[PDB]
Amino acid sequence: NGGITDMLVELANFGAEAKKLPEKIDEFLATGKLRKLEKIRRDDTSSSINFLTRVTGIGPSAARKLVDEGIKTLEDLRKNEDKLNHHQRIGLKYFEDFEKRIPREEMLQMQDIVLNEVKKLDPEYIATVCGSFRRGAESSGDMDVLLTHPNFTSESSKQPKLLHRVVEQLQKVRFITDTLSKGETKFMGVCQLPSENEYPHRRIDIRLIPKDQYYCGVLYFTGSDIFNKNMRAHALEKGFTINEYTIRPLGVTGVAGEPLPVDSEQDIFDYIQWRYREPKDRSE
Ligand SMILES: Nc1ncnc2c1ncn2[C@H]1C[C@H](O)[C@@H](COP(=O)(O)OP(=O)(O)OP(=O)(O)O)O1
Repeated sequence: NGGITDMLVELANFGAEAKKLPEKIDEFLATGKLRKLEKIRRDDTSSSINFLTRVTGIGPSAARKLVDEGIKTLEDLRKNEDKLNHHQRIGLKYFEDFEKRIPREEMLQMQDIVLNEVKKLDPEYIATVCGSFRRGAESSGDMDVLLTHPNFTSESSKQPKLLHRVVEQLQKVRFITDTLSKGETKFMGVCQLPSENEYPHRRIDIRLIPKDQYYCGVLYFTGSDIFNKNMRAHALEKGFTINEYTIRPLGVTGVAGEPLPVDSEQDIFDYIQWRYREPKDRSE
């Protein structure tokens, strides 16, 4: 029966009473589940792994041994402080708040303060929060401001202090509450707007780019993927390759190139002829 064909599909996942012995019931159709397999229970230990990654900083290597450190839960780690760095220390301490998307109300808010801070700093800067909020969206998960200055480019490749100047600052103001890393061309960290009678902290990463590699790197973080995936294409279609870093005329056999200069966003869109496909509509 259709009836006996189903418990069937359930076992494999997991003469008549002979191929049988070759246990079962309506017990398969019913479901044991995770418990039924309890292999599956060891499989859920894979729920350790990915859950464990959920914690900040910890990447492939990290959790695996950590969990391996007999460990697997919120609280394992909570005890297991010693077992990680300043990074991951945080993305635990916060992590929870970490799984709660912001409100573009606040965005604009920091959106302000950020660019508001820089502006206090110098005029030659230019910053821009990008990623999602840009696209219009009601909900991000990480701030992401992109900076640059004329006194800097892909040629100098040496000006940490620059990017450094503002990080210091955003902290000054008590905004950037903590800090994951730091390494000249990149900052990633934890902010938080201001009070008076408290909001959760949000992941930000300040980047910087030569005032040249700027733009391309710009289009790229506004994504999406697919979006930046549908585009790499067409340009290539029309024979052009692009990357996080830049626009390049192709080649005879694939390998070939050279960076065209790049004033604004729309200049590339010019390159592979397409319409200035505004952010909002930048989904695919
Ligand atoms: N820790 C992470 N590891 C890998 N990919 C991540 C991680 N966090 C986010 N992503 C990727 C996959 C998510 O679907 C996407 C969204 O990240 P998020 O920081 O939230 O950006 P975003 O919220 O503005 O967009 P969305 O979340 O929609 O994808 O980014």
